Amino acid sequence: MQRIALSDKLELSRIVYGMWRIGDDADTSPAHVQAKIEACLAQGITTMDQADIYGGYTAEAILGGGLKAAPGLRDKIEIVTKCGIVAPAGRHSSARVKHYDTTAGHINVSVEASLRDMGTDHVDLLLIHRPDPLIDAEETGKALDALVASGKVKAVGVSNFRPWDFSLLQSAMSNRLVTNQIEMSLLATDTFTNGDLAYLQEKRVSPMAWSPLGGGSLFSGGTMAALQRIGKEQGVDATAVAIAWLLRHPAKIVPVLGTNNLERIRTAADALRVTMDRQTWFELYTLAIGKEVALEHHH
Amino acid sequence: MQRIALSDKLELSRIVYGMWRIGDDADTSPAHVQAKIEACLAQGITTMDQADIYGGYTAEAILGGGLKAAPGLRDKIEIVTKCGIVAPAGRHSSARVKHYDTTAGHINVSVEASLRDMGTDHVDLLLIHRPDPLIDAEETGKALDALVASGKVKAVGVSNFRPWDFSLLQSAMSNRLVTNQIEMSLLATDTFTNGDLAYLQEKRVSPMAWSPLGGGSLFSGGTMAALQRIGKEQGVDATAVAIAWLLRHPAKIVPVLGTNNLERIRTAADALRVTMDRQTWFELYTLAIGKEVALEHHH
Amino acid sequence: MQRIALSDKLELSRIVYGMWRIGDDADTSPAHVQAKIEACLAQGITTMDQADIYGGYTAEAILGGGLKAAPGLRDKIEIVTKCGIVAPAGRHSSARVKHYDTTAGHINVSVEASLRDMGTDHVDLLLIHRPDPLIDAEETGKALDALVASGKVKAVGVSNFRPWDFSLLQSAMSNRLVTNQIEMSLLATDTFTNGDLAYLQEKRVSPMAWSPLGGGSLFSGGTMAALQRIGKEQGVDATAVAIAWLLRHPAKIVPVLGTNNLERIRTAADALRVTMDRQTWFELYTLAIGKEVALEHHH
Repeated sequence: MQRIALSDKLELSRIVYGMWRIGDDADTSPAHVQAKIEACLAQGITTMDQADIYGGYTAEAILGGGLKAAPGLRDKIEIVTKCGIVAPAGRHSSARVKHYDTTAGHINVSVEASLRDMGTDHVDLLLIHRPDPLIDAEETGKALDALVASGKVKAVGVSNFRPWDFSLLQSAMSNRLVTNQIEMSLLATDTFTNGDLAYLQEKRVSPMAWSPLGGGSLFSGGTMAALQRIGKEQGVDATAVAIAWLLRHPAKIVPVLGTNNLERIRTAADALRVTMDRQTWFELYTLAIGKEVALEHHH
Repeated sequence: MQRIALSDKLELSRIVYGMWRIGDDADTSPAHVQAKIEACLAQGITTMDQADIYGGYTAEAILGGGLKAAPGLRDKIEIVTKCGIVAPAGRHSSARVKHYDTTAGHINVSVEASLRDMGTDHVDLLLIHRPDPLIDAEETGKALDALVASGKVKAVGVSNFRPWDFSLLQSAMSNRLVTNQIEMSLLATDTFTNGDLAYLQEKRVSPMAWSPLGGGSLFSGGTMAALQRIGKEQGVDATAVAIAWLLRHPAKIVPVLGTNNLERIRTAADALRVTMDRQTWFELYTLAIGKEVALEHHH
Repeated sequence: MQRIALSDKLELSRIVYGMWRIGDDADTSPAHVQAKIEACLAQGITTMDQADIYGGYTAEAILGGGLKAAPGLRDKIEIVTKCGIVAPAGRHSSARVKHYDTTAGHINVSVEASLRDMGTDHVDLLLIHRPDPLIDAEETGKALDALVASGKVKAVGVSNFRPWDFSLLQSAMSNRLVTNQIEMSLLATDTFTNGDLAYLQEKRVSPMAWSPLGGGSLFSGGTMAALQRIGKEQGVDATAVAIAWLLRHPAKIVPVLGTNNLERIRTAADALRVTMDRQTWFELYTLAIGKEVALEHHH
């Protein structure tokens, strides 16, 4: 599969496999985890997306069971992980309330646990998982810079940051943030006009798109009819067209697909087969927003 | 009429004549087009505002009929035109959907058609007509820079851009964008407090105000009574006061007036006769917003 | 009381005494004004917050009655004052409408009146009281710079500015704006996520928080029960906990407390006795917003 360079130091697969449901599968054995990773690799999807909090702080260890039992498998993938969200589950069950923690001490503890749980000495990309209204940017930026200098983390980014959050944390760091993982799909189009995507495009930062299929709501009329029509014109399913709509954007959006289904992994690359011309991009955008683009103001 | 320098390379009349309705007139003859331009020139209004899309891609050619039959008339005016909006009309009737196109190829084709249609070798100002959610800023900025270097376009700006759109496109260009054509009037006051006008004021960019009379809704109670009162105090009509309210702002707003009526052209300059002191500016602003300005927070 | 350096030139008390109600007290005698200032000084609160408009342009003169009758008292305090709001009261009663005035002439007249009314040759901090939709930033910034160079004003800031207002005025000034006085409390939490506080945090500018108790609405269920519980755990009242919630933020927020009650002045410093850990900060923030913080987007 085509590669995307987020920076001179980090290259992903153009589509990323989200592992947030890996702990929900009835099968969490090393063998089934390896099978899922091997199905991705068969399609050239090498990038796995994790977070400390997934599975109530167990999804990384479940991935680790796979990796620790298959020597050589970690060298074939990039691992994205995240920290900053503290819910009273698993190892954080002492917690009195759901909160964010962007402190140097917490980031280091979470990274040490990610490395322990997945059986590796480095993660390819670490994201601050949510913007913290209590962030000390100086402290957080120093911790993130030291994690890169150490080699434990190849690159750093953020998730769900607004442009002003991104700007504040980048002002406190020597290393450049290489991504912002944000909701983007035909059902979530605000970032295209509200400044979120423009900011990233001006900074030459690729976003990672979460819920790129619209979070299950798109498949459950006019939008779906057009996705199915284009798919049938190009020999792919409506799912591939909804991902290709993201891939078409010149901001170089990196979709994160989160299925436990080996047959949807088998077809995930079909999005790269879609030719999405400018007019088709607008047809889908207009059906999704439910109204025509603004025409001449003088009318 | 008083001149306004948008830059060292482009100077307009302080009021601009919008030609978006020129094709709606029952009379589209060269003679009637010349009459309208000559009525503007009689009031010192030298700047004409066009767009490729006006008249379903025919308004420029209708202006051209006037200019081509009156040698010397083009040298007396500045021409603003715009591109980026593609509706299925006239030469774009093959189009499947209403969309934006900011590609180098489309901008060049639209500019070549503007020059052909108006019978000139240059336009004074070219605007991207709407912010394109699919913009490639690098590509668009290269096309706009080459159009300036070529002499085909004296200066470039945008229309309906948010500050983040303006910032993204300017980051990709060597030439400075000299304006943003946005809605501003007593019925459209959001830009005064929402950051749109502050951004332009910090960049020392004059906006062009579209629908400066409120788009026909202002004339169709308290606001109109005050405009009529001030006009009767200063020997002008309520229309001149509504334009002078824009002219008073220190951001150096350039109103675009869009009438086919020779008698409203004859009086358009009366706005420059209005003395609009700070208190009068606030009286009108407060009547328009329908509530007092925020006073001391401690109360 | 702990000091806060807004800059190399200006240091306040970490809590500020707002004098906006000083004219509402039945007692406005010099003796009662001195008593209030002496109650603050007894708690290490040295910073007094004024504005030209307070008391309909009489509150400064009422403070002055106190200061002029107590030689040496002005040297013990810092004075913050503000201008820019013109209401038809007192010396501005000729005014036809409520408006803003950020002109050099008005700022100078207001500062000269603040110095005359309080009987001093300098103010520690001058704020533009409200963002003016008619601001000429070049003119206002020149007036503010000259006021600092003159020694009449030790430092300048703003009040109720949005980030774009702050950015515009700072672009026109040589001196750095040292604060933005904005609404911040458990009932006013928008600035924590909407970019207002992030902007100030990136610029290393401390905000001053007005209505830090929520403007009387907080004391008049779940939020109050938690403030009372934490206070009873730490030997202080719920008021001290609501102020400590602001003091905990790493942006170094400076609360402005506006009581005429000598017994609430006597206890105002109790906020500095509160230990507010990250989880407690989130518990209060969550009770105030009325919903959990956003958890993992993948769920």
